[PDB]
Amino acid sequence: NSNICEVCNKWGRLFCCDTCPRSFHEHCHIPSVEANKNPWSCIFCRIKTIQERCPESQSGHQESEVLMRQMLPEEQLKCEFLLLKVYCDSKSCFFASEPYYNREGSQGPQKPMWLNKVKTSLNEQMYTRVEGFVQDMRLIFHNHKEFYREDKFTRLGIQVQDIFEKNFRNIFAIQETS
Ligand SMILES: [Zn+2]
Ligand SMILES: [Zn+2]
Ligand SMILES: [Zn+2]
Repeated sequence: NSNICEVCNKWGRLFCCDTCPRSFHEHCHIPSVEANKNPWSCIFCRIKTIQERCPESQSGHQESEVLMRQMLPEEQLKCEFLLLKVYCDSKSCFFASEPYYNREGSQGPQKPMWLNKVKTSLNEQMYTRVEGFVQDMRLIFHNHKEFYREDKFTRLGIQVQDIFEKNFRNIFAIQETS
């Protein structure tokens, strides 16, 4: 197995996947690495199994259909994986914890949002449809763009939203378009 966390790229107290060479900090994996379970398979491996069991699941889908899906176990897992893919980028640090807003010429957002809040909401089964998770994720970046205005720091929101959207299209097999 790897000797660094797949998510944050640091060593430490690492749990190793039994079916692939990846490794994880306990709270870097989503869901948090399970207490017992021998063998243990990571979220990457669990996602690959869903695909392998239903090869047709990779055919193109419309985003509007995907958003309306109820959060049954497979969709829960897909949203956990998509969240984890965002944490895998180091620029997610800016969006992880609760923000505050005190900048001359700007007013904070009406509905603040951050990655650790989405993580808690998934763990608590607070989303009933994919749409609830996707709307909170996109709100993170939209709040950032609106608040930072013409500051070049706005670009961080565009960057991490692009990681989110590429992974969304991949994980939920969104129909490719020009
Ligand atoms: Zn880690
Ligand atoms: Zn694995
Ligand atoms: Zn099938």
